[PDB]
Amino acid sequence: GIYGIGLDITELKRIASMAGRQKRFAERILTRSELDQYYELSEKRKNEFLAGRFAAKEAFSKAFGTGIGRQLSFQDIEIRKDQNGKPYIICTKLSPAAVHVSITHTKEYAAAQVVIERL
Amino acid sequence: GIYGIGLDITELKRIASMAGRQKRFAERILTRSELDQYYELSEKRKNEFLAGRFAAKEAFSKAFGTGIGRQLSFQDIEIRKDQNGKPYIICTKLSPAAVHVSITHTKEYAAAQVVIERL
Amino acid sequence: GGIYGIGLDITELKRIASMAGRQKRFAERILTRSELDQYYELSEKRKNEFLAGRFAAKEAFSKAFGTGIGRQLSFQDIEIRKDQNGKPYIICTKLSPAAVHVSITHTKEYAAAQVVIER
Ligand SMILES: [Cl-]
Ligand SMILES: [Cl-]
Ligand SMILES: [Cl-]
Ligand SMILES: [Cl-]
Ligand SMILES: [Cl-]
Ligand SMILES: [Cl-]
Ligand SMILES: [Cl-]
Ligand SMILES: [Cl-]
Ligand SMILES: [Cl-]
Ligand SMILES: [Cl-]
Ligand SMILES: [Cl-]
Ligand code: NA
Ligand code: NA
Ligand code: NA
Ligand code: NA
Ligand code: NA
Repeated sequence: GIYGIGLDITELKRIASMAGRQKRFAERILTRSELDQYYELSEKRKNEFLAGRFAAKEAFSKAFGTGIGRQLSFQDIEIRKDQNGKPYIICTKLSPAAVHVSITHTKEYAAAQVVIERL
Repeated sequence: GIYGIGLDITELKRIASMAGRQKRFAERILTRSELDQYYELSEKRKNEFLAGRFAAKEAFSKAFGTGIGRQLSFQDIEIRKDQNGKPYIICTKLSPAAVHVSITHTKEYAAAQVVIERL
Repeated sequence: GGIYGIGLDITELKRIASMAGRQKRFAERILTRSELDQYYELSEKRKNEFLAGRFAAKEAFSKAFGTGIGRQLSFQDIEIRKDQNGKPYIICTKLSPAAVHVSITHTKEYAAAQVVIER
């Protein structure tokens, strides 16, 4: 059946606020593979990419039922796109077959939802 | 399998407007237990809490298929938090095990989604 | 059983208006003949809300389908119909005999939708 579901909406402006006000924010949210892509983007695209990843990982953590913390790190979750451009999640704590995700954007927001199934 | 799904996004300012214009708005949306929690919150927190509950119950009513009205009241739905802080719904019209919810917020919005499974 | 894919979309009403104004028969491109009949019956404001909602639903469906809108799936391959209570449901014959669930929501400035396709 369904193990859990998660939804997150993130304001891009906030991601810009949290980002600069640190100096380690993007690197804490993104994995090595994600960072490789992130560093090639323009300032504008970087914010959209980071906001999208942040939302997807937050949604995943909610579906997981614990949120980000001691039981689950942003580094434990990686978003990729298949050959059709569809995002999917790989998480070292469960089978990718049990996970579904969707990501969307508007000028000012990034949002994502995740559904985890019990196999 | 899946019986129904529901999504809702609610503008905090609209909630605050209705709460100011309407008599007993919080009392109409919240159960006794939620009201007890609501009344211990600051003015700002109250609006966020209320908007989140409203979004969650709206989402639930859409998944249930009846919407809020004669067949289902806001009073028939209660959101609780487990030991990890994860929200879950209690509605005696169905088993708690068949329901899954997720709630999110931004500065100006509250949003929620629900998935009800057939057991 | 099991979930085939999920999709989420948030669309800015102002952007739909911006696209509908500067473009050809934008509404005609997004909507099927039956949706158009419903569309033409609405006021200027309602048309924008209706179009944004249907657009969000088709985008969300395209994301659950896993390809997005394009060569593999057209806006015209997806139809949002209304049941006896005026609530939306999706018909996509291009989709194997699977079950499709959809939920649409609105705020003053946005339209949003989510879809779950079960295999
Ligand atoms: Cl946010
Ligand atoms: Cl990738
Ligand atoms: Cl997606
Ligand atoms: Cl926007
Ligand atoms: Cl549904
Ligand atoms: Cl609203
Ligand atoms: Cl009591
Ligand atoms: Cl949640
Ligand atoms: Cl906001
Ligand atoms: Cl948009
Ligand atoms: Cl439906
Ligand atoms: Na890192
Ligand atoms: Na709303
Ligand atoms: Na947020
Ligand atoms: Na959008
Ligand atoms: Na529905």
